[PDB]
Amino acid sequence: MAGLSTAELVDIALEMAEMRTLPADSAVYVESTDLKRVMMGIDIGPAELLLARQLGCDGVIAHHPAGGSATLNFPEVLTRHVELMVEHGVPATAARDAIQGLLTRSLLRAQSANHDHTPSVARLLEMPFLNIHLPLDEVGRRIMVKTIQEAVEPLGDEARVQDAIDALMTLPEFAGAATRIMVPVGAVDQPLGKIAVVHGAGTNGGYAVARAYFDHGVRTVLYIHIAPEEAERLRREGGGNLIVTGHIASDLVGINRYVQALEERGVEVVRMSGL
Amino acid sequence: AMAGLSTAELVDIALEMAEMRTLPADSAVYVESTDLKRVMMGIDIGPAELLLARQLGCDGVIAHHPAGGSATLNFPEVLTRHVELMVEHGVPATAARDAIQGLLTRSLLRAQSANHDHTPSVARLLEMPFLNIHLPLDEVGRRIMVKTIQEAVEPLGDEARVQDAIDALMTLPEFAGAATRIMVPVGAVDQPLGKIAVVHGAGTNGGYAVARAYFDHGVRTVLYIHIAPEEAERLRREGGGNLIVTGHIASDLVGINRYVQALEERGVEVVRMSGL
Amino acid sequence: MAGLSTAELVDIALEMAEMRTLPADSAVYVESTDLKRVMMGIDIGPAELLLARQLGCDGVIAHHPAGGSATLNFPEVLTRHVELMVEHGVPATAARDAIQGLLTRSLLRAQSANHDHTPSVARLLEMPFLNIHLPLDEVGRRIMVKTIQEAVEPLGDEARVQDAIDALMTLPEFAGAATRIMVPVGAVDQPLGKIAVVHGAGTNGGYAVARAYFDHGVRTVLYIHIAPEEAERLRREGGGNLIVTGHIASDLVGINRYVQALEERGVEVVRMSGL
Ligand SMILES: [Cl-]
Ligand SMILES: [Cl-]
Ligand SMILES: [Cl-]
Repeated sequence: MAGLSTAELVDIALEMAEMRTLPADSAVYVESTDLKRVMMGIDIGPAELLLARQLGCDGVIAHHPAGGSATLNFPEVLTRHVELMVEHGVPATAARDAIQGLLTRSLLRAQSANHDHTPSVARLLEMPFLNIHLPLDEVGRRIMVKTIQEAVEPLGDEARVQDAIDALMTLPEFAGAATRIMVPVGAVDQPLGKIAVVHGAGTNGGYAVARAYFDHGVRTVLYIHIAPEEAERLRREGGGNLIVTGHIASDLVGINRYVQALEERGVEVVRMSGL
Repeated sequence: AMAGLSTAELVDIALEMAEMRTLPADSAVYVESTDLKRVMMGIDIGPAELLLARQLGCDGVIAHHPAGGSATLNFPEVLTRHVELMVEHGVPATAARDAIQGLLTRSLLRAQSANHDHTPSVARLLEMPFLNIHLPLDEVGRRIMVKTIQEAVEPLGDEARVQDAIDALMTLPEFAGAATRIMVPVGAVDQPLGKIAVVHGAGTNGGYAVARAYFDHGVRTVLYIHIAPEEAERLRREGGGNLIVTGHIASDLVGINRYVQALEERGVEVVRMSGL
Repeated sequence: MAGLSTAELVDIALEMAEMRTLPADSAVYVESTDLKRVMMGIDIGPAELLLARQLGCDGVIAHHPAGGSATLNFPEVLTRHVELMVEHGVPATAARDAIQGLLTRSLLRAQSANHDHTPSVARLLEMPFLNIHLPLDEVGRRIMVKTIQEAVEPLGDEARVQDAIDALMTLPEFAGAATRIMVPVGAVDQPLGKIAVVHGAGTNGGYAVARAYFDHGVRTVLYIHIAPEEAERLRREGGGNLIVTGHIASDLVGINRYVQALEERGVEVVRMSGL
């Protein structure tokens, strides 16, 4: 089996996410036409690129934006929070107002980054390099939604926060994780009501997105991570439940589907940085 | 000429020096070994430092700061030491638990969100023996600093000032030789010292809530190795006590340098970097 | 030609900046008398030093403090904020008060750093290494001031924020940047009034310094970067316009003039970490 191109490594991820084009938080920094053995990690910086070269890897795949147009255009993906809220019955105006804080600060952080820092190291090393973020989190989102829905839907109004956690614990990524699923707002024994799986929108929606879901009929919100001071502000105010599943464990759901699709295409994947 | 040390032996030297009976949760062996003769030790060790250790031909790496794995995961279990330290200076066990509750809740949330296997995955791919020793060495440094201050300020009684504690600490080579200086961000050097609590070896500094628990239960002077600048400003605005901030690296070196000398006596060569 | 010493690499920067002593945010970590091929980047840590060795570079130059006396003594350059405020008509006592919190917080952060971390790696690698920060930022500050003033002085009271931005967009660093110039406080259609280009004072002045300019006859303040929460706190109070030019594009104004002078002396500069 011939090695894959970076264009093919992107296509495999878009096919499974059902996306027609690479989203703004993902980029090819260094192209290649023949990758047989790649190193894949969630967080890749210059030290990990030097590591891949010492291991003799053909190229590197990262999950998190590593710079370039992925770090620069990252705030373009945030509008996906609006789609998820509207999907769950939050009014479009309420949903758009809720992300305005996160968007304003994400644009300022994007302008401030040293975008060419990790790509310049990849170019100097001649190391094929790309990050795939939103397509893999979208895959993860879909699995997590289907897993919870199939378990909580026959329960109806009897479903509790514990039942969505039990459903997520049927996934090997959560079952085998070193981390635990937490409930920083609300409790395990509280009614579930409607659940919103908020993942695959770039970053968690923090306080303001969870508040807008709680105020518009969605009692339980699920994030993969939350800022501690944002968890505390929501917890003291109450009005709903927050499930926080765990950054790495949650990312590995869509990432493991991808690694499997690469291996079937005959690419060897060297797992590291959380894989 | 002596045989190399195992990673188990490096842990046991630190626990014995610290007078501990169990390995604290903020210290872990990521990649084991039975024979280490030349090691690189640094306060902060990440993937770049492991790559360096391979370039230098080092047998193993000793970090001070948690580098992931169970050290980063279970770091919040060490924070209960802040309770025991507060209780020793007269804070009731419930008021001490109340004061650490916020740092404990946020630390649990921070421990869950880390990429625990990042630096350990690098050490395994490099097949580089690697471990971190945090709380045991901080506990060694805490006792040295308590004894130095107490031996200097106790004969002084009520005449002892904040300055007398600082002069005592300046007789330690880590502080006498430090590039940084000991600071007093709350209170002043000319204030009465009263009772002092050395709040080192409990994982991280206590911040605002812990310093306030000590100030409210008859401990006029609190000592940290570091403080968040916003936590210092909140304490300074309220007043009613002195805070001594000794300097992160220089304070970590008090316990670390005793450990390094014990390894060198067991014939282990230590390559010093990242603050050592 | 012939290779340059670390002392001559520093002198070229101080001559350009029209300075007579070395700013405390700039230091030579590992000396040398003969550097013919150097690597230069805005951010240089241990991984970048390992890269320089793989590429066979003679030395490394950083922009940002990389430890040692540069990180330790960085707060000393913040007095430059007071000199710029006083030069734009801000009363000396108000200028001194405006920088007090940033100074107090910078002294605490300086005491907390692992100063010998990156310098210890440079020494173990025997890699000549230095950082040049304030001198290059001062060259960039002067170029930006001259560019803006030439464009807006003929407009007088009719000059707008847009006119200062249009002037900056004649510089190749801003015209070619991946980032855009932003106006987080006020707007491009607002009167410019007096402008203060606040660059070359170590770091931006945040809320407290921009408030002091606004309250003392300087309607427009320019920073290369601002903390997002600081921009939001300034925006809620209004008072004037804030132009935020972009960290890397602005740092490159002084850095490109410096590189040009090294190349004229025959030194090869390997650009990376933003250059
Ligand atoms: Cl997140
Ligand atoms: Cl600390
Ligand atoms: Cl800045």
